[PDB]
Amino acid sequence: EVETFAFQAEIAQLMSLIINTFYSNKEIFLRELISNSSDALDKIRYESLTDPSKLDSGKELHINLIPNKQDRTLTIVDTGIGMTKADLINNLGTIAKSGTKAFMEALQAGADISMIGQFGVGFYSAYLVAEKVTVITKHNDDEQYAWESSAGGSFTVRTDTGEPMGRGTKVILHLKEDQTEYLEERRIKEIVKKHSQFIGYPITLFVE
Amino acid sequence: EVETFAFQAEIAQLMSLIINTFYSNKEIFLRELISNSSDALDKIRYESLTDPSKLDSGKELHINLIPNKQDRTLTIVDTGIGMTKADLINNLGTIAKSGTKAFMEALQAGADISMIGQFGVGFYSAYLVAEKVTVITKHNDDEQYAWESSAGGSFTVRTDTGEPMGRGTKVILHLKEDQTEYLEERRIKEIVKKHSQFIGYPITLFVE
Ligand SMILES: CCCc1nc2ccccc2c2nc(N)nn12
Ligand SMILES: CCCc1nc2ccccc2c2nc(N)nn12
Repeated sequence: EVETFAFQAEIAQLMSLIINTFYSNKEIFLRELISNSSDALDKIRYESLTDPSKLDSGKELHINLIPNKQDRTLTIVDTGIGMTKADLINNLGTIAKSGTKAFMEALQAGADISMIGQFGVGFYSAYLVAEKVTVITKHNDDEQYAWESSAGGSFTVRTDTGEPMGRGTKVILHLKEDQTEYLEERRIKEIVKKHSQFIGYPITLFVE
Repeated sequence: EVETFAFQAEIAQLMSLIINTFYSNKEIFLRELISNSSDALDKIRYESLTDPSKLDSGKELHINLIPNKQDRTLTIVDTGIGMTKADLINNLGTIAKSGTKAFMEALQAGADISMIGQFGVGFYSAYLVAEKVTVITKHNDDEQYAWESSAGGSFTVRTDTGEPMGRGTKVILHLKEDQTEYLEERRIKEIVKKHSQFIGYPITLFVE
């Protein structure tokens, strides 16, 4: 059973801005997603200090970047804390509401799209390069979910009956036709070195 | 009753590096503490979405910067999530252990002290300007604590029987004799504008 939801108006407006604005420095999407993964990993690590059973879903704390030319996807995988159904449907959108407003105000004040991460909505920079984003996530004490959106004001959530992940988040970027450079090893390696050099977790770039 | 603890060796080593290294761009301490406050405020806001009773200790989410020439202090106050006794004594030091190692490696690799925030140990940049740091903190379901350190490898924690805060953290910087510029309105305002322009909470700079 697939449920369809409308984004909050402000989020839909943000996504359209991201999709519509002429902005060539698209590569910043990768720094934002890795930064989200790092935050998610910081969260599970912190929580495991007071409750060590939280690592029973997996002890290794890392980030994998997986390009697939056959499927035209770049997947960012982490073993961070994961997201609950409420995160996916309600909670994150509520945080995203005030961030969006500030960001859209800052852009009019002369800021640029690369600063999106300072407003807590960097996940949406995925839409710089992806026609569709699929997010597979698994939080302790909740089921595994698949969230999906090709923008246009709506997203879906289903209970994921695919392959179990243990704990964490996979962001699958279905790349736009003209954005397949982000499937190239040299290109990803360049970007990670330029913007994500000091992340406190191993980042493995998979090869094809 | 005041308890005295030793920092972990790596943290003590970090503090000595911060205190000893010739480094003129000391003003970055303020961006790091405001960033910590913003993170703490993000935390309480997020948690209150699933448990609204968490805001019974105070709904207003903000940052105050309070200079006091008489006491030679600059205080950074937030109404974020606050810290537990275990945070103060154990948990934060455990996170700080891996961050320190990476940071001290990056510095040898050619990085500079301003990048300290990317390694999760930015709190310690307080020692660029402060001879002593006093932290008053109050987390829901725990008592109010005072943490204190003038470095030298040890810190203290006591149950705080001073004035109740409701919920959040006050970082009181007892400034070094030659660092009283950070008590000046123009100077603080300049620094906040330069480095903390897009924080998602009101930051009130108090006057004297
Ligand atoms: C968890 C932080 C990254 C993240 N992941 C998502 C996944 C699905 C839907 C929305 C989001 C989402 N909204 C915001 N503001 N951040 N965010
Ligand atoms: C809560 C994040 C800021 C913070 N506050 C403290 C207060 C007292 C002792 C240690 C810390 C501390 N250690 C680290 N790594 N961050 N941190």
